[PDB]
Amino acid sequence: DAGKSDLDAAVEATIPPLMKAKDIPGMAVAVLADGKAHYFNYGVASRETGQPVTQDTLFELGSISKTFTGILGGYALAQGKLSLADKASRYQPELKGSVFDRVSLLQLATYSAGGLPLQFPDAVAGQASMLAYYRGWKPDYAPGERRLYSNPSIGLFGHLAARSLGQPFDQAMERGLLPKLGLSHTFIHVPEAEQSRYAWGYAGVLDAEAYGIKSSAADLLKYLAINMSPPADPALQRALDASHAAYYRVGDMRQGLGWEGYRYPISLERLLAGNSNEIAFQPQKVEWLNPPRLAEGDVLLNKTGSTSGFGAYVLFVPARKVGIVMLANRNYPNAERVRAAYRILSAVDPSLVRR
Ligand SMILES: [Cl-]
Repeated sequence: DAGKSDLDAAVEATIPPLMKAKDIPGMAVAVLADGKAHYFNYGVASRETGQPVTQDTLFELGSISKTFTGILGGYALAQGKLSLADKASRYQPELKGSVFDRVSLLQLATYSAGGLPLQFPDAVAGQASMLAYYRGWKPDYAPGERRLYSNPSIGLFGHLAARSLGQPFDQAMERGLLPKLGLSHTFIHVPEAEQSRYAWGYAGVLDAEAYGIKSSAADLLKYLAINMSPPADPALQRALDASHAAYYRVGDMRQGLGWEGYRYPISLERLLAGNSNEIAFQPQKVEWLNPPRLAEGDVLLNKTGSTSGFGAYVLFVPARKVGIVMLANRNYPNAERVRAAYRILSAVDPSLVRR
């Protein structure tokens, strides 16, 4: 009962002040701890209608979509349909003859192919211009030398993973992986029957792979629970493990497939640094791990996600069986997401305040 009281106080001390400071219209917060889900809902899904936020309200997840894409790539790996060390052009003949004869799937997944940019140039408006862009791309760095956070990079990874499974990505995701995970309120395209619970935001080549998932706080908390306590299917267990593994380090940050991890307990300063614009928008030197590490020691895994009108954050700590979901319909600074989540996590885990 002491832990639940602490959790309640931490949410009350963090979320209302954040929403007031940043004029956030609505937030759904969900915390998993001690085997119980706790939901904290604030404000409105729409300023125009006054519809209240609930744990079933759908929000845009932005780049948290990249963690789903990483698990899909892990699933193709688990089924022997791809290998992370394979060259990208092996999975798309139209890429043969380009630099992607020399870039690995692992490099695409981890934004380290050689300087693929944050977003596609506007010259890319569909499949044919997308292929022409990749075929004509000239790297700024040798493969594996620098991390530059990139939608074209992990987007191509997800596209090729879907090809290895014999399906368009949207089909492999919405009609393959999400049903296998049991997520019935997680979507690339929000169906007509759920539009009434779809929040409004306040301020698309490979968009599904890179930023297109929508979900509720309840479904995303179930997703975190699945990431910590995997379902029975062995291919899914291996897919989840592959997405969580550490392939390289950037300082304290451990790059997975979509997921980003930290040895735990971790200080707030290091978690802020790892989620900073500096690390996102500048090329970073990395230290590759051989082999990749699925850590025995404690790890915290997280991901920020944003769109024009939405701001989301998730984190979980498998050893503690704690997950935190924060979904908002305004794109407010990532550092404030991390700070709030850290205060909530500190109230649930005494090993953290003790530092
Ligand atoms: Cl949609």
